[PDB]
Amino acid sequence: KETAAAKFERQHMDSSTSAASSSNYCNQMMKSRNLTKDRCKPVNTFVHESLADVQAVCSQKNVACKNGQTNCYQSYSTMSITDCRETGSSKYPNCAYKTTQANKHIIVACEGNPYVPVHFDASV
Repeated sequence: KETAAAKFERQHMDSSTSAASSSNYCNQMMKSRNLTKDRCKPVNTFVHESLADVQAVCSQKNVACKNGQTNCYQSYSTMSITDCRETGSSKYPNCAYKTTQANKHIIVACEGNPYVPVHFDASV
């Protein structure tokens, strides 16, 4: 029922803040966006740019995806992101995350008609 595009929006878009809210940000967002349901998702990135800006990346620099597919695109501009990485002390269901804020180029996989982000591949 949830499209691939909607799932990318749920897992990776947070336009509501310019940067990471706090040291707390990942613990809160990873649960609220339902990334801690069946396991602790080990690593996840949120993008603090408009949806339009992130969708636009599908028309930007074509690059190889990490899995070898060709449908990945790197932003020409840096973007505000937050990396969430599970701690070594993290035990499901109390999933614990290190929140790291950065400004980096993002790489997304795009699919569909219309052609939209469906997977967050990397930042660089």
